[PDB]
Amino acid sequence: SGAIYVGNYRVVNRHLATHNDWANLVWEDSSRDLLVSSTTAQGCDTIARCDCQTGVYYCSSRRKHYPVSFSKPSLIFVEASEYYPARYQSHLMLAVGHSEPGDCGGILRCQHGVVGIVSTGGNGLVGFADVRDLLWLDE
Ligand SMILES: COc1ncccc1CC(=O)N1CCC[C@H](C(N)=O)C1
Ligand SMILES: [Zn+2]
Repeated sequence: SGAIYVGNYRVVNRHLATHNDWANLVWEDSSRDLLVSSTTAQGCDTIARCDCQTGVYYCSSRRKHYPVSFSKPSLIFVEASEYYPARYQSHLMLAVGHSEPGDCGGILRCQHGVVGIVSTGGNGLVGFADVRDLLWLDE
């Protein structure tokens, strides 16, 4: 699990969104596994506005942060699950590293800020949903 808190916005994995997230829906994209909901309290996470291909992610299944090299956001084929049938997920970045389903929501960060959140895994590859192109999260 895990979310990004910025301004009056909360960003979560779309497959993990709650009834309160859907009741205060701002934007959601199934193709991206992303959902943004509105909040009463103000968030203070910083979003990165860059094209860094290195960073650090939080892995709840090991209680560890890991440095990773990751690909640029792209259309990557994602196997079927209880949440989605087999599809291409857009704005996806892959890295060689450990992940388990419950690690979805863990933040990926560079020197500039929050890059995205864990959203896929398997075969020793972890996939992160990019958020750097969502310029509106800051206004
Ligand atoms: C980080 O997740 C994993 N890591 C290792 C093994 C397995 C996983 C689970 C995983 O990839 N997904 C399940 C939940 C929805 C996902 C999606 N965006 O379509 C796919
Ligand atoms: Zn950066």
